[PDB]
Amino acid sequence: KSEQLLRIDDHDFSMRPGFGGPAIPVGVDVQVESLDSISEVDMDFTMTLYLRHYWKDERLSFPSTNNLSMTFDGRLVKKIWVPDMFFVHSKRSFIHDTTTDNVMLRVQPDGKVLYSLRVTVTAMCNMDFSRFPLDTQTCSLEIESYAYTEDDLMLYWKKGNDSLKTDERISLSQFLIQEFHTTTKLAFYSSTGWYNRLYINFTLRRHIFFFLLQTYFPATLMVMLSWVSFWIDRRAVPARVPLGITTVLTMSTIITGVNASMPRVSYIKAVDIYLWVSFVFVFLSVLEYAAVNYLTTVQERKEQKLRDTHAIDKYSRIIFPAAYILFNLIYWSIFS
Amino acid sequence: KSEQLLRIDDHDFSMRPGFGGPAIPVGVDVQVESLDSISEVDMDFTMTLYLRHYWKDERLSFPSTNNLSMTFDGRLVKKIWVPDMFFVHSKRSFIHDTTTDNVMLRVQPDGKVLYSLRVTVTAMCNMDFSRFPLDTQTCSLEIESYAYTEDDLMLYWKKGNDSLKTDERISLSQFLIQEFHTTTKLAFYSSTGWYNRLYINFTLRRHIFFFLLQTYFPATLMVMLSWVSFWIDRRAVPARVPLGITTVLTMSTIITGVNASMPRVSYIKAVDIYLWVSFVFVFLSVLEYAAVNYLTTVQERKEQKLRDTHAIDKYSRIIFPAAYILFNLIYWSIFS
Amino acid sequence: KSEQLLRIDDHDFSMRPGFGGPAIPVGVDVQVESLDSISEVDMDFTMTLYLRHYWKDERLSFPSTNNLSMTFDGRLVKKIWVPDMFFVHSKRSFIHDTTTDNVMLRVQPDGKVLYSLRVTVTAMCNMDFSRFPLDTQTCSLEIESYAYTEDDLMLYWKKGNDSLKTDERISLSQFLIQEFHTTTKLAFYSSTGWYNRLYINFTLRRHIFFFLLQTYFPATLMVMLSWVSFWIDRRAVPARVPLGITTVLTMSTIITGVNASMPRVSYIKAVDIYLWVSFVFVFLSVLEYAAVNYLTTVQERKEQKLRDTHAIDKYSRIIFPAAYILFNLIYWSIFS
Amino acid sequence: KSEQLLRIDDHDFSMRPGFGGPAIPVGVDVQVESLDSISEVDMDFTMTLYLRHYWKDERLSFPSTNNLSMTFDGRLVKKIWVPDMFFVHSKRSFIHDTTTDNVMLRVQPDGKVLYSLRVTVTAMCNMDFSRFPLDTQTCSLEIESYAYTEDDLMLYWKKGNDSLKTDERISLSQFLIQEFHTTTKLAFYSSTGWYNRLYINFTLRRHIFFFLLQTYFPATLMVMLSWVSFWIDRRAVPARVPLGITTVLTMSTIITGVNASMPRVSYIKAVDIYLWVSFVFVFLSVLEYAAVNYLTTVQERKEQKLRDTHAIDKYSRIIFPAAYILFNLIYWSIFS
Amino acid sequence: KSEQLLRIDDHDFSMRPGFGGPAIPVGVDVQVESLDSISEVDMDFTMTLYLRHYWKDERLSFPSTNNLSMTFDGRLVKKIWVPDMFFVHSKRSFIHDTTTDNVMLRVQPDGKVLYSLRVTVTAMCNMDFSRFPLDTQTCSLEIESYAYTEDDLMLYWKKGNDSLKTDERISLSQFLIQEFHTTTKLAFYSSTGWYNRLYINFTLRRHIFFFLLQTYFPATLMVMLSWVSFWIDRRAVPARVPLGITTVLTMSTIITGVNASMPRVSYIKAVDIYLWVSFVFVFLSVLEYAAVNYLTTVQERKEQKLRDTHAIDKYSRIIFPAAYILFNLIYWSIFS
Ligand SMILES: *[C@@H]1O[C@H](CO)[C@@H](O)[C@H](O)[C@H]1NC(C)=O
Ligand SMILES: *[C@@H]1O[C@H](CO)[C@@H](O)[C@H](O)[C@H]1NC(C)=O
Ligand SMILES: *[C@@H]1O[C@H](CO)[C@@H](O)[C@H](O)[C@H]1NC(C)=O
Ligand SMILES: *[C@@H]1O[C@H](CO)[C@@H](O)[C@H](O)[C@H]1NC(C)=O
Ligand SMILES: *[C@@H]1O[C@H](CO)[C@@H](O)[C@H](O)[C@H]1NC(C)=O
Ligand SMILES: *[C@@H]1O[C@H](CO)[C@@H](O)[C@H](O)[C@H]1NC(C)=O
Ligand SMILES: *[C@@H]1O[C@H](CO)[C@@H](O)[C@H](O)[C@H]1NC(C)=O
Ligand SMILES: *[C@@H]1O[C@H](CO)[C@@H](O)[C@H](O)[C@H]1NC(C)=O
Ligand SMILES: *[C@@H]1O[C@H](CO)[C@@H](O)[C@H](O)[C@H]1NC(C)=O
Ligand SMILES: *[C@@H]1O[C@H](CO)[C@@H](O)[C@H](O)[C@H]1NC(C)=O
Ligand SMILES: CCCCCCCCCCCC
Ligand SMILES: CCCCCCCCCCCC
Ligand SMILES: CCCCCCCCCCCC
Ligand SMILES: CCCCCCCCCCCC
Ligand SMILES: CCCCCCCCCCCC
Ligand SMILES: CCCCCCCCCC
Ligand SMILES: CP(=O)(O)C1=CCNCC1
Ligand SMILES: CP(=O)(O)C1=CCNCC1
Ligand SMILES: CP(=O)(O)C1=CCNCC1
Ligand SMILES: CP(=O)(O)C1=CCNCC1
Ligand SMILES: CP(=O)(O)C1=CCNCC1
Ligand SMILES: CCCCCCCC
Ligand SMILES: CCCCCCCC
Ligand SMILES: CCCCCCCC
Ligand SMILES: CCCCCCCC
Ligand SMILES: CCCCCCCC
Ligand SMILES: CCCCCC
Ligand SMILES: CCCCCC
Ligand SMILES: CCCCCC
Ligand SMILES: CCCCCC
Ligand SMILES: CCCCCC
Ligand SMILES: CCCCCC
Ligand SMILES: CCCCCC
Ligand SMILES: CCCCCC
Ligand SMILES: CCCCCC
Ligand SMILES: CCCCCC
Ligand SMILES: CCCCCC
Ligand SMILES: [Cl-]
Ligand SMILES: [Cl-]
Repeated sequence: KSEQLLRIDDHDFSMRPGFGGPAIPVGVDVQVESLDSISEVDMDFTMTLYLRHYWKDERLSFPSTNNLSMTFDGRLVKKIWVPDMFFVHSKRSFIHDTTTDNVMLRVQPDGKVLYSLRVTVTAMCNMDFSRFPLDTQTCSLEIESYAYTEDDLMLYWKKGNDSLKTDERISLSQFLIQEFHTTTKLAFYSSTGWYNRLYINFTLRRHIFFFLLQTYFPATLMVMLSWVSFWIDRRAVPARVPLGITTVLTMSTIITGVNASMPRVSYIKAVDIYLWVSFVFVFLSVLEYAAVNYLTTVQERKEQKLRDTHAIDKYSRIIFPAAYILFNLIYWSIFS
Repeated sequence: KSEQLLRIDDHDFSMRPGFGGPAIPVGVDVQVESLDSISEVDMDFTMTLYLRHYWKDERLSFPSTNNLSMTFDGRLVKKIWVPDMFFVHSKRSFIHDTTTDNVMLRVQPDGKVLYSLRVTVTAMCNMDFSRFPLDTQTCSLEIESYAYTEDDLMLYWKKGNDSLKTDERISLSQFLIQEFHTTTKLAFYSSTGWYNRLYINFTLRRHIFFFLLQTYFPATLMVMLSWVSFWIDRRAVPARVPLGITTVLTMSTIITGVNASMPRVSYIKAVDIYLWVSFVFVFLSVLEYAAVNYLTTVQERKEQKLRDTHAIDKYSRIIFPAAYILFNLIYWSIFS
Repeated sequence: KSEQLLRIDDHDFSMRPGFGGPAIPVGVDVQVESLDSISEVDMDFTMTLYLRHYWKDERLSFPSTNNLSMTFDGRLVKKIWVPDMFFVHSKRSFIHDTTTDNVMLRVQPDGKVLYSLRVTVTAMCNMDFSRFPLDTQTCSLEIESYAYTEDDLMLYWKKGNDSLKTDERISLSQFLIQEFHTTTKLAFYSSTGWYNRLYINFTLRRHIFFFLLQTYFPATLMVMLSWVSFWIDRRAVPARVPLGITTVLTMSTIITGVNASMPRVSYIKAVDIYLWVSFVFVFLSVLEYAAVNYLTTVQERKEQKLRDTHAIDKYSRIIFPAAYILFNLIYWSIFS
Repeated sequence: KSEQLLRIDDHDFSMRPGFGGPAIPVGVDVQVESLDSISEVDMDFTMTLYLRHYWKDERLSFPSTNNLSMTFDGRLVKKIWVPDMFFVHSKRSFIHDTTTDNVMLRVQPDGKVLYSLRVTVTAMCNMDFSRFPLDTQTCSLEIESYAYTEDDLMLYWKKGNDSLKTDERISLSQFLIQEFHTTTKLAFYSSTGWYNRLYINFTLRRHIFFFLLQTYFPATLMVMLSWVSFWIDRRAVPARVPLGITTVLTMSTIITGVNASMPRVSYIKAVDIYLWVSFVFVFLSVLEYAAVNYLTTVQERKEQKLRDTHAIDKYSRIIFPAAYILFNLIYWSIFS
Repeated sequence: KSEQLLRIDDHDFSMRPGFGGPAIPVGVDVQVESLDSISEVDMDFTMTLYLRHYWKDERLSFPSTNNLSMTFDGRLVKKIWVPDMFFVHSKRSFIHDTTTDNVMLRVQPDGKVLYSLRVTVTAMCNMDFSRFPLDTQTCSLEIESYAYTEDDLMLYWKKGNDSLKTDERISLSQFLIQEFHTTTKLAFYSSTGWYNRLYINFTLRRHIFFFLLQTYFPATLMVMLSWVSFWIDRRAVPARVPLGITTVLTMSTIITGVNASMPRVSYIKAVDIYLWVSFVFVFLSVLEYAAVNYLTTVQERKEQKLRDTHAIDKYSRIIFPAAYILFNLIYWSIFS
């Protein structure tokens, strides 16, 4: 029996190696296999990865006439001491178990141990949509010991920044992913003390041109279309009125359609500001002709009682586009 | 073996400490890690937290030449007595178990015990949407012993209002969160007796300006647009009629779009009252011109058989805006 | 050890108390904590409750110098006989287990037993939507023994109609709940015999005024709007035609929007009958003017070749509203 | 102890009864409790049922002074041999376990055994939507032994067609259910040999009148409405043009609304053919008036330079309805 | 006892057969039962299959007077050595367990073993939607040993390309499936070494004609409809203007409806290019008439102050269709 080469029953494996003395160092490496999904309303993401641990335990040393190591599956884990890592700020997680538990242990003749397992985790990520669709988001995954403070267990990245590897084909449907790197920081709990925490960081960006074409283009086109009425004969009332009211209806249907396709986040975003300013411009173009028609009727009635282009159209033809251009300059200087 | 320092087999751990005498006090602290989601149709919310217990048991005392404590994981829990807390009015819950069970026990030389675990819970919350979008909601999470009455177990907050801590970055996508605090109250069950219950309370609010801009603004603009027809020449029938009918169509599409984006709650809310009153105003503006056209035709026919602005337009130009202003004053005095 | 006060190993607990003789009576009480959700397309509902059992077993009697009882958790259940209740016509269910199994046993000195547990269940409920939105639904939850016929186990409500309690704040988002009560009935299985079955009954209703305002009001308004054309000068063709076609478009958009917001049930309901009759009325109003225009043109051409209000408008002004009123009287006398 | 009346430890229950000789016959009965749901996009359905097995085993015979049988729950199953049935072509399944495992065993004095359990299963069903909404679907559930060929285990329906019972109130929200019956057939696996397979068959149909009223009626009405323009004076251009373009807009909104309410199946169905032919008819009605207006203008210009009803309208008034009637005759002769 | 014919307690089954020498070959066969679902937003697919293993172990040989083999269920697996296969790049998986675990073991007298189990797996598949709806996708499922390198375990397809079988009725609702085949390749891990990997490959395609009819047809029809205005009398302003604005509204509603029915992928696809070019064509047709009307008014005013078809219409009647045809030729030569 291979489990008799390790004196399992001759040691108390409820205590850590080196108990009573200096803390035992534990090194960590991570390989990221895929990014599975992201939820903008609930603000979280899901990842699948391999987690590997390295440490030494003299109680597991065994004699050998060669330098070959012994390999075990997950059934040995319950018989020896292993580190208790957990994921901070996670919502749910599990260890894969088909066709059996995806866990491995390798023991060297001198007592060095490698511990490897495959896991899927869902973690929280606070997001800010104020600058949508030009926003940038930063996310992280955090690893910590549950029960051992830094006086008993010292947790560190085994090879610094070389400890993190990512799959060549990692991708998300609606985002671009960039800038993977690692950091470390100490955390304090008033209940028990100081702990080491490890971080994996990355950044997300959107495809700007899709949103420009889908949203900003039609609204600008409809605003430009509302300016055509300034060049139409003011005596053609049955042509001037329906054009304005139909332009208002078209802009309203565009805004409703755009609202239906964005994530349901109930606060003000940059694209909403652009759309509602455009709507106001279209509304004012109808008020302009109402004023023109009333003044012309008044003048004709006065002339008959006593017995060319109106100035308002001439000024509007210049004033409306200049104001829209100025608004665009200010908007794009503010929101980049 | 560390489990032989505690005389595990020398005591009956199916009975409570102090059995037969006064009740044993148990103190509780809570740390809230995140708020995961909220469901308005099903009326519930989800939270992740750390739960910690404090009590003393003389049967667990062990000799020591120093003042160091001993730490165990979840495997020891089945061998000793622990308190049986559960969450009242919950729908589902679980204890996290990656990479192992997230449970810890620490025992002092004199028998003081700390018991800590990490849990996720979904709890019910009755909501009232009568004042939407200006509504305010209050929610709570409740903790109680399953099997021990106040004569056997005395449950209390360990440090009063200092027993509750919350994460600095706790947030929800569509709500603002404020005013965390704790309370206690006694509950009675006719089957078994009186029990102590602990509460965690907080309040939720919406972003008002987003809803004002998205809903109240367009409806007011369309009502103001329907008043333009009162200043148009009454002889221009092919201009007056299509304008009114198209305004009605636009208002209908706005209301349908707004209904499509709110939570599916099937009873009358304040925003519905505002929208349908506005719709009625638009409808009456079309009836007004129908009456004007009929009366003018009657007069012309009578004059020919025998062989300026109509008064109705003049009165409507004043009466419609004043009534709308009065409705707004009453509405906003009622709904704040 | 408390489990040695009960002679656990001195009895066969695979057989029922009173084996070989008369059936053992078992009394039941229920406390309903909440109603969690309802699904109209799948026709089911979800509930959380406390289930309590009462019976006597002389094999569990123990000596005592007082009248104190002994309390155990779920670990003792596997060592003694307990009743095997299950929920008839259910789709899924589970027993809550945080922070431990929510199960309790209390044993009196003379052998009386109380058995209590907390459970969540999803149960089927056939619904009929013919009269929507004026429909009423009745639902039930059923409890039965799996393996014991009425000759071996007699199941009954412990205190009649006083055995059922409900929470003061029980509610559903889209329904009103009323009339909780209990019944019993005998059921027959050809495979094994007769069994006792217990029932919990309740009724659901909708909020009528919300549906009236959202659906019936706009359709009636559009039908009334289509009657305006009967008072407009028949010589104004470019005003009469667009009005009718735009009214048809508006009614179509209303019907599509209403269909999008109801539960996806694919058979004919009362509200569909009302909407499509209204649509037919709007269609006929356009055919009327087509006939009027053709006849007028024919008359003018005939008069020129040889070289006031048309009767159809005069009759339509009376006939259309009277027919609509008659339809409403018949509809509301049929559907209440 | 009742388990000592059966000599459990005196037999090897890892081998089948009759090992080494002829195959052991096993009879099956099924009772269907409900149909829980159906998914058209994923092509599967869910059912809850009772499964019962009958066979004889002389090793379980016990002496008795009467003819009473002994009953056990699921804990005995692990100690004896039972048949290993599984569901072919299923996606997921489970055995109900509240308040305990829903499993029963009854043993007669001579060794006859009844084995009963309650299960829920989701099974695949390939569907064809070419003739929607006039399609018919056939579904089946299949039962087979995992490890025993027909040389070792003979599986059959215990009472032929009387072995299947269904609940009196079985129903689905959007389908009608008819024609339950059973069949059997032999299946071959190249890895191990021939196996017996049992089938449960049934048929599904839709409610035709709901779909006729919701889809076919409005499209026919709009096609008939487009024919009104053929009777309007050709000199009324501002009446003829807007009518045609608005009819096109209305038909487009109807088609979009209809597409939004059907299951998302991305290939051509019969109702799509009907809708797009109707759309083409509406388009051609606008081209007709364009031609008429151009020809009239040409004639007037020619007459002035040199210095009644147009034939196209007269022919269209006859030709359009006859072609639509012919299309309807062909369509309904093809699709029933 | 059949488990005593195999000397289970006489061997260490924590080590592989042939330990210390050449690697043990393991052959694999696969039978695919169904394809359950596909998710375009999350980029994954789900499959159900049978997995079979073949190898030899002299420690399991048993004496026999015949050539009959012995069969066991899943309970024996924990007592002997078996290979540890797992699925690479998977998100979740499980082994079916109704009515018991779907696992079988067959052992020949000379020690040959067959190991069979039924499993469901969800696997990732990166997709590219640039050419939608004319895109083609390729997917794969991968199998590998967790803990044994190629020096200890040699994994191969048992019968080459004949090792893969697929069900005759395998189908997906929205895709066509073709070209199943197998491959193999060696993979390197810096942590432990070289491993053998097996692949199952297949291809997916869409139904092109459904998308052509639903999307490309209406847009082309509306572009052709906008050209009618070039043949209408330029003096009929109240006919020319509303036609153009209503055509713009119709095209906008078509684009919104089409966007609502495609998978929510936020980057530019081929069908979007076609739709927005068509929209631009419709917009330019309105600008054309604006210019014509202004120039005519200028000429009339000049002539009166001093006291036929306009050229722009004549050129547009030719230029617009030729440009649209050229765009179509380029588009369909690029996108096939
Ligand atoms: C390799 O094995 C030899 C014995 O064959 C041993 O003497 C030597 O120390 C080993 N080397 C290492 C680096 O373990
Ligand atoms: C790894 O590189 C990143 C690059 O930004 C740096 O921030 C980080 O500190 C580095 N970590 C180590 C351990 O070198
Ligand atoms: C600390 O340990 C010393 C022994 O070194 C002991 O005498 C003393 O009582 C301890 N103090 C406390 C507060 O436990
Ligand atoms: C904590 O403070 C809140 C503040 O509202 C108060 O309501 C509550 O009673 C306080 N509880 C304790 C234990 O002081
Ligand atoms: C209460 O306890 C006393 C012993 O102190 C006993 O004699 C008496 O019978 C008990 N009464 C009941 C109702 O059990
Ligand atoms: C309880 O009251 C209801 C009231 O309708 C009645 O139907 C039922 O029979 C009563 N049951 C008992 C046990 O009294
Ligand atoms: C019924 O029981 C009697 C003994 O009382 C026995 O002799 C007889 O064979 C039994 N009959 C059957 C059909 O089992
Ligand atoms: C049961 O009846 C159906 C009726 O169609 C028939 O197809 C089937 O063969 C019958 N089976 C038996 C076992 O009689
Ligand atoms: C078949 O069984 C006979 C014994 O009856 C044996 O001698 C022979 O070797 C067996 N053949 C094979 C191919 O196993
Ligand atoms: C199986 O056939 C496919 C056909 O493309 C080929 O690519 C593959 O290499 C073949 N594999 C074997 C093992 O013959
Ligand atoms: C509330 C946070 C600042 C956002 C201010 C936006 C103002 C938008 C005005 C648009 C008027 C149509
Ligand atoms: C039913 C609870 C009181 C709500 C009353 C609202 C009345 C709204 C009338 C709107 C008419 C258009
Ligand atoms: C099919 C069950 C009876 C329902 C009959 C409704 C008839 C509706 C006719 C509406 C015509 C527009
Ligand atoms: C592709 C399978 C045959 C379906 C043929 C339908 C043709 C529809 C033409 C409709 C034109 C508007
Ligand atoms: C961004 C990847 C190349 C896509 C270029 C498409 C340009 C579309 C222009 C449409 C104008 C209406
Ligand atoms: C396919 C041609 C579309 C434009 C035709 C306009 C009608 C011209 C009538 C002579
Ligand atoms: C045992 P605790 O003080 O609750 C704790 C400390 C750090 N890791 C998380 C849990
Ligand atoms: C044992 P019970 O009387 O059902 C009970 C009492 C208080 N906690 C919940 C359960
Ligand atoms: C054992 P059975 O005859 O299948 C049965 C009888 C009554 N309860 C449900 C199950
Ligand atoms: C053991 P197998 O050859 O994989 C098999 C045969 C028939 N039932 C399903 C499984
Ligand atoms: C044990 P490992 O080096 O993490 C590994 C190697 C190949 N299969 C997956 C896991
Ligand atoms: C009318 C669009 C103006 C865009 C100007 C952009 C300035 C950076
Ligand atoms: C037309 C809008 C009137 C708003 C008045 C608000 C009174 C508090
Ligand atoms: C036009 C609406 C008529 C409503 C009459 C109601 C009769 C009960
Ligand atoms: C205009 C509808 C014609 C329907 C004819 C039906 C022939 C079976
Ligand atoms: C107006 C449609 C033109 C289609 C041409 C297709 C060229 C391959
Ligand atoms: C919209 C502005 C009108 C200006 C009238 C003087
Ligand atoms: C836009 C305002 C113009 C005023 C000219 C008198
Ligand atoms: C809408 C009110 C009309 C008033 C006619 C006297
Ligand atoms: C709005 C009613 C006006 C009546 C004037 C005679
Ligand atoms: C819609 C009915 C028309 C009547 C013509 C005589
Ligand atoms: C509505 C029909 C009127 C007929 C009058 C001649
Ligand atoms: C269900 C029949 C209703 C009839 C309404 C006139
Ligand atoms: C739509 C057909 C027009 C016929 C012109 C000759
Ligand atoms: C519909 C075509 C009519 C042609 C008459 C000359
Ligand atoms: C849309 C192009 C107009 C050309 C005016 C010269
Ligand atoms: C489309 C441009 C035409 C210009 C003719 C002068
Ligand atoms: Cl006109
Ligand atoms: Cl018009």
